[PDB]
Amino acid sequence: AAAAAAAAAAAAAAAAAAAAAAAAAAAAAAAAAAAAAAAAAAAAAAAAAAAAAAAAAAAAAAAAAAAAAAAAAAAAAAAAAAAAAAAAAAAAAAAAAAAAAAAAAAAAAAAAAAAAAAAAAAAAAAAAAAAAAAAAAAAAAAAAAAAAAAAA
Repeated sequence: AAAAAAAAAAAAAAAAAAAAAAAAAAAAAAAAAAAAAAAAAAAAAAAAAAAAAAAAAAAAAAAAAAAAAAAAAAAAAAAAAAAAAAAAAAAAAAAAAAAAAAAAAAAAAAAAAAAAAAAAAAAAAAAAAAAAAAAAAAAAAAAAAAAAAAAA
């Protein structure tokens, strides 16, 4: 077994009607790739930042990273410059109510925040294709990146 997953004390909901989600892997290519030995740890977390890093139109852009330590592959969310941009790591993991549904939170400007959840599931020595998604309470930056991550 490898490392962390859904964690601790938060706030919840159970429903369908919601915002959309700007979504990363649109059609039939999802990221487990096993040769470089990282699947939903590194790039998934990483590139997700970019969306936020795009989210606020770049002003304070200095990128801090944070969090892993080198024994296998992981990295972390650390904020943009001088924003509230502190991004993925959160205590609150606002979790959809009925049980197995838990979506962690990529936080936002000095504000409320968005959330990013695995669409299928798989874990450590792991199985499914994962394709990732980020729930949508946020805005868009300048249409370009909105068109690389695919909306929905």
